[PDB]
Amino acid sequence: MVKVTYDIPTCEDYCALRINAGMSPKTREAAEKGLPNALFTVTLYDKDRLIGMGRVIGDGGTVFQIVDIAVLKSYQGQAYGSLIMEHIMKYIKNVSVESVYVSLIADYPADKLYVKFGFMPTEPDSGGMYIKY
Amino acid sequence: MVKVTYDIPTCEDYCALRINAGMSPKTREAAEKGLPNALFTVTLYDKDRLIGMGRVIGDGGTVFQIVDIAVLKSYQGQAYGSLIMEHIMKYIKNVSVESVYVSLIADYPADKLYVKFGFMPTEPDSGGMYIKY
Repeated sequence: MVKVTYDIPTCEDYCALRINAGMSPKTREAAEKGLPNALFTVTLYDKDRLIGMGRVIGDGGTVFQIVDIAVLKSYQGQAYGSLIMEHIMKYIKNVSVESVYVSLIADYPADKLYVKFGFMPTEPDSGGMYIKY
Repeated sequence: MVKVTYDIPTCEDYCALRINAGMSPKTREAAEKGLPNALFTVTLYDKDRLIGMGRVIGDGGTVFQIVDIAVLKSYQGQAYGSLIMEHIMKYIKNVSVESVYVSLIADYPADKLYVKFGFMPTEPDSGGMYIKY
């Protein structure tokens, strides 16, 4: 019986959850700097354990990016990613207007989840590019 | 020589620059809501005309997205995109730490600009996905 909260997770839990979800690691320093500064955060807990999260960055009008959609491996494929996204999309729908753009960077196995929410690839017209420090 | 500014653009100048850079328009409503809320904005002016801009959204530690890289069609192909990116990369360098991720969405020829600054494709393992309202 998982609980939905809008609480920001601890740095330790955030970092560990990314690893558990097979995402690129983040340092505690990066987490300390970033966690307080999302537009919106959703965290899922099973008792006191963080089992999933999602975050949004953006400018509140013209552009948003959904980031850090992460679910523990043992909890995957059971609807928790959709629970996270449902709340994220509720947030974005309350702020978005005509011409607002929302995007994300999806690892290929994640495409299925995001497709449920109406996302489509930017390719072939445009592609993600990145750097890591 | 162009004047470089980190000031908030006007809604008119922003919307006008998007259109005249050959990008999809933003409504003035979206611009009004979005413009104050980027982490960083650089604007280039030729005398009293806005000719270029770039913006950054993010959480200040873990993730940033570079957005709205817009240079007038009539000013393209001569280093102004690079000038914008130099100022953006300066901003990110002063806030980024080990593990910070920065991404963007680029079409073709545009990818040639970002490659100069060390950006590489997310594809094939990861891809941009979007919704537009």
